[PDB]
Amino acid sequence: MTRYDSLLQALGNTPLVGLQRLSPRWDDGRDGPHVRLWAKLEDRNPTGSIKDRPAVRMIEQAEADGLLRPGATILEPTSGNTGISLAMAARLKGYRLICVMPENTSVERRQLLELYGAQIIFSAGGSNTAVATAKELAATNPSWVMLYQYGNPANTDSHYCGTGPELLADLPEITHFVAGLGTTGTLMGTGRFLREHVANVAIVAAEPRVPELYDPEILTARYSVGAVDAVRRTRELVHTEGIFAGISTGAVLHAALGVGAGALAAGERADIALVVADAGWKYLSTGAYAGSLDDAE
Amino acid sequence: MTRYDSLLQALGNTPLVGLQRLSPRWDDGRDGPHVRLWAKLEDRNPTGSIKDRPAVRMIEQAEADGLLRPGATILEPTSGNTGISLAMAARLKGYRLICVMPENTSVERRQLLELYGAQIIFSAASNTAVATAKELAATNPSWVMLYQYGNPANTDSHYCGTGPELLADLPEITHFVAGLGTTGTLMGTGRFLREHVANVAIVAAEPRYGEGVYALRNMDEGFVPELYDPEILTARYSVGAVDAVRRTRELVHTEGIFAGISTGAVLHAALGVGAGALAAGERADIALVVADAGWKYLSTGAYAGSLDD
Ligand SMILES: *Cc1c(COP(=O)(O)O)cnc(C)c1O
Ligand SMILES: *Cc1c(COP(=O)(O)O)cnc(C)c1O
Repeated sequence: MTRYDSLLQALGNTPLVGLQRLSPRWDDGRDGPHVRLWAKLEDRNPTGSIKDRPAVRMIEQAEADGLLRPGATILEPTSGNTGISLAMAARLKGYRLICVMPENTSVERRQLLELYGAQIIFSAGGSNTAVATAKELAATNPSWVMLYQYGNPANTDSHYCGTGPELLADLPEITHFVAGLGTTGTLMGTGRFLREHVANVAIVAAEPRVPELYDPEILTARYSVGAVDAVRRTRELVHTEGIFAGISTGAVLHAALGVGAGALAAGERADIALVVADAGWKYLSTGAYAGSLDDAE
Repeated sequence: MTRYDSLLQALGNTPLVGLQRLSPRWDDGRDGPHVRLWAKLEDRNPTGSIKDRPAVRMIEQAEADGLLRPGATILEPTSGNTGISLAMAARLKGYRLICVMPENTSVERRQLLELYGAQIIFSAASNTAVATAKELAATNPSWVMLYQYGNPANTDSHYCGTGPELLADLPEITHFVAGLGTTGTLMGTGRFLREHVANVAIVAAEPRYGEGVYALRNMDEGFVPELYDPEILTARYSVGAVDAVRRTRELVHTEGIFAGISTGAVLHAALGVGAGALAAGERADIALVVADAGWKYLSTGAYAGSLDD
């Protein structure tokens, strides 16, 4: 019933929790209708990040497209959650994973990925060269199935088929979905879903100031979020609501809170679902949660 | 379905996941019966640690005992998971939390509590922290010390949560393995399981004397926690720090589960117990607690290079 044979079954169905203290207005009142933030706690996933969804889907789809025979190696240009997600996803699914990432990459990140069983190959430039290094590696070697998070539709699909529905199920009265925009899968996937099922839903992109998965006709809005607002929001979230989200959630919160504030001001009702893509746990080391908002980090 | 008005409702019903690769024998073979490890993922709780269960319980029980009126302060001598849990739980429940901890305690720990809303008062030269929290709580009628080491609600949160959940998910359970810190988990889930499944083994993973294992306490080392009932435990597996870390590394590496170090101790116990069942040809369903995730322990360096204290 909550018994799984594999950690993989423990994927998605992440809780959606109301932020009573953070919501502009939790209860409908004399002063107007409720403006509610609901956090979709994607950290409750296997590796503790939203990406388990795309990672598993990417893999499963590769299995389906027959791209992926037993014991094959998945090659992925990533150093973070996607890598973690895939490391656990791959290994649990009988695959090996190699992450391509720049030589520059922080020991922590890679020490992490190594921990989860990923093999590492180094790129050289930034992430692009990795995505580009990984693009040549994949190509130089047939044995290696590059899943490519930034372009694999299965990424988007994982939200179209998990996050979205789960959201709609828990929050039929949703008015706003706010999620970070990296790969774009979440907003595109959960985005497309929600737009198909609830009319006038807002799909709000939190971009932390062109993804192959990006679709321009899905996002309704795009908040650009400064790193300071992100951290302060992250700080506020855990401080106020007891949820310890990673930094990207700060972005989202900020957007959600913005969107919240507009709806409050407009006396409109808002049930805003916002994604907590991941926990702060990974981000502690950054020093971001303690100290000056001044974050040279 | 899984929609919550508060984080507090997203407490417990933690997933129980089979460790098919780490299990001594996942599949029953016409030769021998299966010996399965199932990991109760307690890190899937609000603050990411089992403690959210006794934290909440302890508060609601204090609410219940009328100890704890609105905006009262919870005073707890803690600097770890229970603090975090409480910090989350108290705030959500409209209380304030002060953690009493030594002046010695790591910025990391304190900075963490601070971020969850806890107020910090420092003790001095962990034991002296208790007296101070207590002497400090026997002084303001509005400062309520929950005292995880003795508060029955702690035990009770596993008697009422962890234990039932397990049994619901693993009616075939033969073994419960958990760390022994405050003792709540083993006591509570221990008592529960003992009462509902015959022969169930409650196995304490206990750091070896000297070897610190985060979260875990050896019963001979410090104060025996007031909650501790020897009769409950079926066995105590001593576990060295190195096995705990190597086990935590194996767990993530083999099962993709990134657990805190106390889990490694538990895994080690579970695996030992598993290996005895295997060897004896006994069927084992061993549920073992993953009290928290590895995330807080990265900083420790416990997950780079295996020798390192
Ligand atoms: C991947 C990720 C995002 C952004 O999600 P995209 O789907 O890819 O748009 C945000 N936050 C965290 C923690 C992520 O891992
Ligand atoms: C508290 C804790 C334990 C032990 O729990 P008790 O209820 O004291 O038996 C084990 N592991 C971790 C990570 C803990 O925080």
